[PDB]
Amino acid sequence: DFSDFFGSISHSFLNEQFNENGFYISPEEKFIIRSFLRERKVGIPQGTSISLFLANLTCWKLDQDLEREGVKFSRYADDTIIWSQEYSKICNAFNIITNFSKSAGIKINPKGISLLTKKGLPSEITSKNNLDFLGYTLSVENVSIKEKSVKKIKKQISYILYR
Amino acid sequence: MKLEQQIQRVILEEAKALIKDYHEYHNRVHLESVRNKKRLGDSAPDKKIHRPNYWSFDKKFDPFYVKSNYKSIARSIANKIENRTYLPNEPFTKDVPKPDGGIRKVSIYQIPDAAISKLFFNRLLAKNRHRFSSFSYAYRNDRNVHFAIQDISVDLKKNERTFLAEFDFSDFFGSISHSFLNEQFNENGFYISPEEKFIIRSFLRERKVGIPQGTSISLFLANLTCWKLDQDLEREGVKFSRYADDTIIWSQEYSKICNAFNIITNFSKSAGIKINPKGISLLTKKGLPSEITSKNNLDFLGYTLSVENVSIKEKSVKKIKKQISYILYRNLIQPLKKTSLAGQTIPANDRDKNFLIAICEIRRYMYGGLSKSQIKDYLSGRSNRLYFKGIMSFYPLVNDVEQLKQLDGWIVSVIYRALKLRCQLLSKWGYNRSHNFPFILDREDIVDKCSKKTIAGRKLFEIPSFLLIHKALQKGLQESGIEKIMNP
Amino acid sequence: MKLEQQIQRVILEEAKALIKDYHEYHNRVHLESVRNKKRLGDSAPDKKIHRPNYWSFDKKFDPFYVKSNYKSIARSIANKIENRTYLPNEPFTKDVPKPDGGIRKVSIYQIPDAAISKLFFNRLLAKNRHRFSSFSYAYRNDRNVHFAIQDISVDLKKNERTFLAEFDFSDFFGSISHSFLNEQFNENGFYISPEEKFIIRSFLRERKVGIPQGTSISLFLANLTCWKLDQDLEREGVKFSRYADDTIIWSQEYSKICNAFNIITNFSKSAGIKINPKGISLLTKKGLPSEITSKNNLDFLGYTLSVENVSIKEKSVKKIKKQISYILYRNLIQPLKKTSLAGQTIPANDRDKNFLIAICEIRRYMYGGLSKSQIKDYLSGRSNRLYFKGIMSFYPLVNDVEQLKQLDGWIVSVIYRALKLRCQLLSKWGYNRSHNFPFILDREDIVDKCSKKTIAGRKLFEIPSFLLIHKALQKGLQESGIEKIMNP
Amino acid sequence: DFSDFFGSISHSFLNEQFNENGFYISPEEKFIIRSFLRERKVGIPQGTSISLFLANLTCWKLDQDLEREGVKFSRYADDTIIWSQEYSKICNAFNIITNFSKSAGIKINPKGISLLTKKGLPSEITSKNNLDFLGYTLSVENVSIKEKSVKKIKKQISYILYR
RNA sequence: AUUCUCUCAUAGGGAUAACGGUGUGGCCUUCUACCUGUUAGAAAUAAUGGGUCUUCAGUUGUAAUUCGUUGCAACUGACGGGGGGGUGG
RNA sequence: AUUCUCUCAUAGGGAUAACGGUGUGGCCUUCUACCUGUUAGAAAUAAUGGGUCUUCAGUUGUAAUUCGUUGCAACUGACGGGGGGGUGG
Repeated sequence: DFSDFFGSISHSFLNEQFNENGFYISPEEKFIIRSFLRERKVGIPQGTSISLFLANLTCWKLDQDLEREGVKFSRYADDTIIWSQEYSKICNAFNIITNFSKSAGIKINPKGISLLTKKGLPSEITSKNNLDFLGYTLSVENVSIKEKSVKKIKKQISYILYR
Repeated sequence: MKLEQQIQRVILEEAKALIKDYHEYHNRVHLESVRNKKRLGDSAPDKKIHRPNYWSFDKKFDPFYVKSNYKSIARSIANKIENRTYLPNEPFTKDVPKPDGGIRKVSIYQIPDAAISKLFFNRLLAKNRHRFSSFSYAYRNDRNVHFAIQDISVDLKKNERTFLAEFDFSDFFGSISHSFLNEQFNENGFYISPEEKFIIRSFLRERKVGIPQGTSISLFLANLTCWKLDQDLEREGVKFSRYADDTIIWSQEYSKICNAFNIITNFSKSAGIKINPKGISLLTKKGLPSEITSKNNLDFLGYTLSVENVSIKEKSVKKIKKQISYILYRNLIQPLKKTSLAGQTIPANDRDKNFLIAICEIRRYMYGGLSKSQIKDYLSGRSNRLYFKGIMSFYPLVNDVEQLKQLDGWIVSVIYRALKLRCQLLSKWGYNRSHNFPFILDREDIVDKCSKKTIAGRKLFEIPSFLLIHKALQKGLQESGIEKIMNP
Repeated sequence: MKLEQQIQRVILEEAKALIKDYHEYHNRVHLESVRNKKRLGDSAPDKKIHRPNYWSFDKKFDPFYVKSNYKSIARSIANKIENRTYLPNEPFTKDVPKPDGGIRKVSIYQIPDAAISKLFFNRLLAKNRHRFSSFSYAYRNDRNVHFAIQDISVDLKKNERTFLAEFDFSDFFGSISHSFLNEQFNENGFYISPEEKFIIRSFLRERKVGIPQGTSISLFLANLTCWKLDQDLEREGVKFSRYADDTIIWSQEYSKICNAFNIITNFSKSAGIKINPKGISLLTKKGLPSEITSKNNLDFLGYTLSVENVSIKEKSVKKIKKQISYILYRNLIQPLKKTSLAGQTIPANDRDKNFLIAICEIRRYMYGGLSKSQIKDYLSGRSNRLYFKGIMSFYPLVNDVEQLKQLDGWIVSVIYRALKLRCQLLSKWGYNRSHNFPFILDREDIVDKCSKKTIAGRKLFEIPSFLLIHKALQKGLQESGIEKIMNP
Repeated sequence: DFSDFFGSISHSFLNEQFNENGFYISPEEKFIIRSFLRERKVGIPQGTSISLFLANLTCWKLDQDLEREGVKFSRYADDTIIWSQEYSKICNAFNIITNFSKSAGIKINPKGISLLTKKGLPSEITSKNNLDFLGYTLSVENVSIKEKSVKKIKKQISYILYR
């Protein structure tokens, strides 16, 4: 959960990233970024036109480190899922997020670490059969709708009939 | 040495071995029918010499027919191999229900086909032994599997932690593409001659998909098929053993076992058929806890291997107890539970022949018929060789004194209880023998009394003890190794 | 089977083998002296039958004395072992200069001590074979080292990048604490009996520091001291082979080789004595470049192994050339370079007996005496067995057609040049034979003419060809494996 | 150099990749791919509208393995450059390319491997100061035009004046 | 004496000339394509004395094919280095 | 006929009653501590018919010790389960 990261990230760190990773930011664009940040005081506004760019600009080194490790990841809003085929890789990814939290001055906390396997086969570490990702129950055998989303569908159909 | 002569020799020796086994079978049946007549009197069932059913499914399943015309069979087989038209006849297949809920499909080839399989695939296994992994066995009763057990036992004792995992290759060998097999023919330095390639392809063509399991060709084809899996697991650094269609992989690191799972699936996808675990656990000391799903002791082929010792699996202990208890029941209760005791010697004069027969049957089952003087002579140095037969021979690596001590107690207790029931039944039939020798001893005296009893100058009443033969087995392992004591 | 009888059998068999070798030695010396008389006429040296020097340093180095009183020797040795006072006598030690600049200290024990060493350490090696590594050899002429070579060859062909490193364990075995060796006596599931421990400790007490090298006890003690190094390297995932005091470790990863270096460093510390590399390199295809200090081909025990092929080491090719060239020189030039050619048959009538002797000597050295018809029958299927003797038998894995083709050309050229010099020398002595058969053929005709020539119905002029016997060796490897062709 | 790989890649391997890596290939698209391949016999046509897709479909597992290792790579036409900040990673990349080569039935050969450092600092392995990448001499200090490209510019200007 | 035999035997005693091996050739027998005189013989062959090739790769035709491949032609592609000094294309 | 023998032989022909094995005991011979009658016998033993222990761990003394350990006493510490129902400490 990167919610608190974007709630309070030092704008000085954001500014340090303005000239990294080959980002092409023009002087007027830097003024507009700094103005929208000056309106705020700490953190990036979330759910806005400026959220994606500023989030990518602050987390570019985290993305590079996770890609060097070899783990695959996805950041949706203030949520980040990192998956790998190796336990060591995920542990090293945890270490990367920990280091990035320190370099940013604000911490990132897990929702934490699990193993996804076939339904029949057992597991070593705290494990679940299926992950729940954005309205999907993803399993090794199939992709289905999350039970919450199925409840929502049932609610709408049932209320249509009731009404 | 021409191929026809070689086939002749192989077919004839296989046929003669089967004939000798059947001759010994019916001779044993007769001797046992004589003893059972003495035991059950007039109620003794009559003899019934059976011949194996598959002998009639095809005449060439029959040892006697093959011996009748092994020269013609070898002639034609050699001609068919030279002309590259030989194709093995269908084997007898019986589907046996595996306890795990699966199905093991046995295949009994005909004597000519089995002989050809042995002649060629023993050669290929010998010629390519160094290319194969260490602990690869085609049967789960193979004498060499204990070497694998030893390794894991050693590792368990030494390693602070031993992660283990298990896999079922049953479906892999049930349906592996024969084209994948053929792709492996020229890899990993395997020396497979053109005629050997023809025989491999012929035995595979007889099948359609998969490798026959429990056969002379099983080990070689499995090793040839799994050579890249073995190489990847060895590059990772995990240790593994494949016995029949089961594979155990153990390591000292969790990450290594995880990567081994990944390797098995890369291999599964490349082979077109999946391999499923039975799955993964951590083995630690009994006192210490675990972070992952864990068990204290693994069960590996009749052994409960723990970080503290090697013992017999509780299923195997149950089997031992079943056999000993039925020995006593057959010789001391069943005859007295018949409608009539006619022709059955009733114990008298402080002598029970039934009890001697039972004690001797237990001694054969456990020691192999050894005297405690023989075992003690070996344990002392007086004698330099003690044959190791019986049930303990199949558990050479057990080092659990407590288990053997408990089984000693159980043997004594069951002897006492069965003797008490024999006395009770005898008294119902109207033969009071409680005061006599075999029925008067208290449990805490049986051993002692029977140790002192002597017949023909030999102490044939001594209650057999697992711990004595365990002492001898440990000494014999430290003096001769596993291979020299599991067969003389 | 009492220990005294066992020692008796072993000592007698060793003494008898040495006696048979000496008898064959002096018989060979006589036959060769007769032939050399025929070759060099009156100038021929006189025979000189030598007896090995070490036979006199102690009477028990002499096979004949040991055979004289092997019963008393066995009696006393058995009594000393039972009373645990046996101590082997000092061995004969000669320090040979290793080409790398080091010194290899060979040890020749006396026949009794060598017999005891074999009796006990062969038993220990057999009983603990599964606890040892795969490619561990005590001599650099052991027939099984080729399996290790095969492995690396396969890896080199399949891997792109095969990082290799080499290590010299010479000083490790020259001075390894015997206390460390003793610490390993109860590890890795090694089954060492108390008497075997006494014999190990006795052979070590006879020494003071280190393991004797090139002996019956070298392999076992080396495996026992390096068992943890082997386990660590196998856990890392690197593959390795120890031949004598040489260890090659190869991997497909640079990190793995570096971690292997770290392992050897740690093992050196735990043993109290250091192990030094010869060091670290990358083996790649010839065309492709490299990062780190790299070489196209490694040189491993008479083989130049490359990613593209396996060939004979240039030193070994030099040795082959030396022997062939000296065969021709001895039979065709040296006799004619003597002061007097008295008693030497001068070639005439289009027959040169010297050339026949030389061609047959080269054929024995190369083929083992085979005819090209024999080899072609094996290559065709007409004949099902071809004995593999000669120099090529020591290089069963060569697959470099170009090298063998170049050596074929070199043989023909040297035959031509030596014959031309023989003609010139003969003409100096006053015997013009240039027009005669053995001195008229042009180089580009020798083979052909010599192929057609026949004597006694057998073609004994055919110029031996490495490539024909290479075809045969490849077929025999694909039909019988390495073990079956390096010894019949 | 992937020139030989595209010159002779088994069309059966290509077809094996048709249902991997979540590729959405419709039945008629599969027919058109197979038809253009049937017109050829072995290999993918290079420099064509179908080249990029067939190359990506055929090398998808090489890309996945190289990304799991953590190396970064770019395939331009029949050339592939793989760079990393670790030597071990590049070595493992070589190993990956060859596992792919064996699985594809045709070999991929390097042009091969070097280390790029600052001009002043030395190197341990065979090294060059600047790589030449598509008309660029890329150095740790700057990006410039390749001397061949500068020669072309000079040729054109000089011939303008000469003409 | 390196043979044979005794000593509570890694050493000492005796008694006899033997013991242990090597090359050649013979029989036995393991496997060995084809063409031939000339000896036997009723075409069944045997010992003999002369000769030829025998391997690998690809292409194409054909038959099988469990789609890994396999039997047969029949065409060419290799199947006996390198170096020094002159010399022609 | 499962024996013996013929067929260009995974199949078919013939001819004879044999072939192939098992338990017990006997000799041969591999290894086997000690104490004993009673048979032989001049104390050298042999076959016989009765009996005892024979293993592991630690402590201590002693001898060797290349400092891993090893031979010998001699003291105790284990060396034949578990469960159900009552019952004493």
